[PDB]
Amino acid sequence: AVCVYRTCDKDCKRRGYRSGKCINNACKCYPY
Repeated sequence: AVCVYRTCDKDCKRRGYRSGKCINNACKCYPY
């Protein structure tokens, strides 16, 4: 499988963070 922006974004959003981004094969979260 590969890094899913929508899955990582939704998860991150519901993980107590503002949103997440997948770049360079690495999904970095972003809190409020």
